[PDB]
Amino acid sequence: PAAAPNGISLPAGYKDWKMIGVSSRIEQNNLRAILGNDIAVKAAREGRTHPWPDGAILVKLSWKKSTHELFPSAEVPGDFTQADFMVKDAAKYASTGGWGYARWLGMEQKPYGANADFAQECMGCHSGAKAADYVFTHPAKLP
Amino acid sequence: PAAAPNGISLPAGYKDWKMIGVSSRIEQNNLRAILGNDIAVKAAREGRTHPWPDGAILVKLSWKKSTHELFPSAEVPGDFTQADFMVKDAAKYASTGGWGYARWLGMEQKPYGANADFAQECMGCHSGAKAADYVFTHPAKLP
Ligand code: HEC
Ligand code: HEC
Repeated sequence: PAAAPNGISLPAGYKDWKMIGVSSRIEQNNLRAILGNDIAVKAAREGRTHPWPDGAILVKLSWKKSTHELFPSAEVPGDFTQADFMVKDAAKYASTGGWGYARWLGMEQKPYGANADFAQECMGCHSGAKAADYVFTHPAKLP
Repeated sequence: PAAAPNGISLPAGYKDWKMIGVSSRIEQNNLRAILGNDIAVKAAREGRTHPWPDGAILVKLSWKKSTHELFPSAEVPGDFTQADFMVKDAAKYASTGGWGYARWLGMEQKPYGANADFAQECMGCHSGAKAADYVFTHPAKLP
């Protein structure tokens, strides 16, 4: 796939990354999985998030909600909508809270954003999570 | 952790397994992640699910739904409730449709079931998916 408008390349093999958590957004009618590279997953599990370490990459994968034919009360993934990424580099991405933001749309992997300044949209909401280093997700608890 | 009543041991390192899908069960008020070992993940991605191959292991992880303090419309994991497993061995588990079923409850990982016949409960529902080799989950679509 083409790079994002700010120059960020799509991380190869993100579909093999370990699970950090899951979510459902009522207003978007979607289901989401949150995965990370090994630096991200080690930080998540030890609570090294004030701040997240350089080299951590988070991905969020979104699907439209659909219902299971044999069990209609189970909400399950339908069409794939987007892959959203945050790349930690405190020096390189100082103007956007130390994070490099990027999104690719659909099974076609089309890069999102009108121009190289697109990540200001992402900051509009993610600045609300400034006390948690711009990340909303609380890693899911496991034994 | 202690073994299940049918003698199945808790699969070690399941939290490091690759993602097959996600779900939300309305009547249970939860969120779930579906992971698998590398035998199951190969079979899922290649469509080799008639039947699933011997050695495939599927896990479902469940959390109570909670809402994000900074974004109330985001439904997110709360307390960890259970880990559910299905281990494919067509010969060994021929009496339960070719799958070895087991559940461990909570952060303490307490084995579920009154006695060695507990998996007949699981079969009561999972026999509804008998045409799909007793598995409801459709692997989530990714590029
Ligand atoms: C989840 C997200 C993630 C995971 C990291 C995190 O902060 O939890 C990424 C990589 C990402 N987003 Fe953002 N996003 C928002 C909220 C509330 C959540 C948590 C709940 C859930 O699982 O859905 C997010 C909020 C918003 C938002 C407010 C309307 C906007 C405009 C955005 N996000 C925008 C972006 C991006 C701009 C292209 C981008 C690359 C994001 N998010 C990455
Ligand atoms: C999901 C499940 C999985 C993953 C494999 C699959 O079939 O998709 C495992 C390892 C497992 N269960 Fe079962 N379960 C049910 C349904 C509808 C789904 C798909 C939707 C979702 O993601 O939630 C399941 C249904 C039922 C059910 C009907 C009320 C019962 C009684 C059970 N499941 C019982 C069990 C087990 C008995 C202890 C067990 C080990 C299960 N499920 C494993």
